[PDB]
Amino acid sequence: YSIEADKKFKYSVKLSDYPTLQDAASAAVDGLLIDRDYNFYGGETVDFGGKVLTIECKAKFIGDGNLIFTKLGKGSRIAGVFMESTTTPWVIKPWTDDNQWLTDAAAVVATLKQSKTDGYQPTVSDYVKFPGIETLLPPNAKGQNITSTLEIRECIGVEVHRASGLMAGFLFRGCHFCKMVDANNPSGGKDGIITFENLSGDWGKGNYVIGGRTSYGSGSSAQFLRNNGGFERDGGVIGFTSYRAGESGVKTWQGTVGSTTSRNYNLQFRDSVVIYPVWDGFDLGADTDRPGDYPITQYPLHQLPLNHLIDNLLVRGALGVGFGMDGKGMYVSNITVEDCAGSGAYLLTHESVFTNIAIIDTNTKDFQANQIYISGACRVNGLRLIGIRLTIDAPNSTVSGITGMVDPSRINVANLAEEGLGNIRANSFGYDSAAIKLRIHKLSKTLDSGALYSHINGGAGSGSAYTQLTAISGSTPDAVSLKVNHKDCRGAEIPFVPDIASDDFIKDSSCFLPYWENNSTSLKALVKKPNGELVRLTLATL
Repeated sequence: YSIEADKKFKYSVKLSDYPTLQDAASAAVDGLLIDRDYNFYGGETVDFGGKVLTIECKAKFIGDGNLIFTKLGKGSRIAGVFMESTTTPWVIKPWTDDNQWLTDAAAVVATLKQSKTDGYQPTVSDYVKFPGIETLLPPNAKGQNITSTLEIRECIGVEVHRASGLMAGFLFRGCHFCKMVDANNPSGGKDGIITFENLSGDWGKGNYVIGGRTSYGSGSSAQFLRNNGGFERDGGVIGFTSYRAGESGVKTWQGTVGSTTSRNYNLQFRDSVVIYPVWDGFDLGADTDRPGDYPITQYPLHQLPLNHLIDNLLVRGALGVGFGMDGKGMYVSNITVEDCAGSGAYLLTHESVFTNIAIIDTNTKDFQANQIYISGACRVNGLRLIGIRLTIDAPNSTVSGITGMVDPSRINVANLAEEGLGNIRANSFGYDSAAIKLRIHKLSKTLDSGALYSHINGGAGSGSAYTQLTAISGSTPDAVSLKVNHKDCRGAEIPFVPDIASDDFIKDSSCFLPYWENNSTSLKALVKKPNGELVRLTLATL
C-alpha cells in the first residue's frame, strides 16, 4: 500500500507537525500548510532549498520585525499569509467622525490611542505635515518602529496572493518577476506596506502589484526602488486601491539611497485608485549628482526619460497632492483627481503631453499656490477644472480644451487655443443677454477687452433683441459700442469721436471716422482716401 499511496496522494506538510518553520520547510516537497499560529523572532530566516512550493496559510505569523524567506524556487506561491505584530503601538488618527481631516497639531495629538489599526504610528513626515506636533507628542508615541514584515529575499518568480495583516509589511528585496496579487486589505505598520527594493544587484524587473487593496500604514502603500521594467514595461501597479496611506498611495523613490540611485524607469501605473492619503495620491517623480544613474550633465534635474506608462488613475481626498511627477518626454492620460487639500497635480515635467485630465475641487485648504502646476514646456489636451467649490499655472505650456466654471483671471499658460471648432452657438440661460467675450491677458487678466452681445428688447417672447459690439476704454469694460436694433429701431447706433479727431486716429485707407465739432453742432468725418491722403469732410449738420 505504501508504494501505491506514495503515487496517488498529493504531498503536503503542515506546520503543526514541526517545532520550527525551517523544519517544516526542510520536509516540504510540494505543498506547505501553515495551520497554526507561529511566533517568529526578528530576523528569523527560512531556507526553502530552491524548491517550488505552494504555501497555503490558514494561520498567522506573529512578531515584530522581519520573517525572511529565501531560496524559494521559481513558480512558488504563498497564499493567505497574515502578518501581525506582537506590539500594540500608539497611533494617531488625523480625521473626524465626519471624515474631515484634522490639520491642527493639538487636535491630532488628542487622537492618540494604542491600537494595531484605525490610525498609524507618527513619524518624522508628520512633523512636517502637522507643524508643532513634534513638540506636542508625548515621548512614548515618538520614534516607534513597529512592523511585522514578510521579507522575500533574492527570489525570482514568487507570487504572494491574498495577503493580509495588522501592522503588516511585505518586502521583496533583490527580487525579480515577483508579484503582490489581490492583497486582502492588510492594515499597515511603520514601513511601506508593499515594497520592491532592488538597491543591490540588477535593477528590479517583472515586479508587480496587481489588484487588491491596503489601508493605513505610516508610509507609502506601494513603493519601488531601483526598478526598470524595460521597453516592455514589465512591472508596476495595476488595478490597485490604497486607502489612508500615512504618506503616499503609490511612490517611485527619488534621489540617492545609500551609495546608489533609488529611481525607477519603464513601469506601468494604470487602473488604480488612491483615496485619503495623508501626503500624495501618486508620487511618480525621480529627482528631489546621480550616483548609479544618468549624470546631471546628460539629463538636467527633473528631466530624466522615465518613460512610465500612466493611464486611468483616480485620486480623491488627499491631504497633500493628488498626482505628482517629474520627467521629460512623458505621455500621461485619463487622470481624474477630486477633492484634494493640496494641489490636484504638481507636474515638474518638460516636453510632455497630458491628455484628458480632470482636476476637480483641489487645493481646498490653500496648501499650495495653485490647483495644477506645470513647470516645463508641456502640452495639455483636455482639461476639466472646477467642481462645486491661481487655478492653473503652467507658464510654458500650451493648452486646449478647458471645460468648467473656471475664473479666467486664475489661468496662466503660454498659449490657449481652440483651433478646430465647427460652427458655433452660444446658448444663454437665466439672463437677458447672451455673450461672446474677449480677454487679452497681456492687457488685463481681470477685465474683458471687448464683446459681442445679444440683448432682449422688451421682455421674453418679444421676438426682438439688439446686438452690440463693444470695446474697453479707461479700464471700463464695454465703454464704447456699436449697436444693431436697439429698442427694435432696426437701425445701427454708431459711436463717434467726442472731439476733434487727430490724424492718427484713423487706421486704414478708404475708411472714414466720424467726429464731433462742438463749436458748430456738426458731425465731421476724418477720411483716409483710397490713396492714403487725409481729408476732413462735413458729415451731418443742422
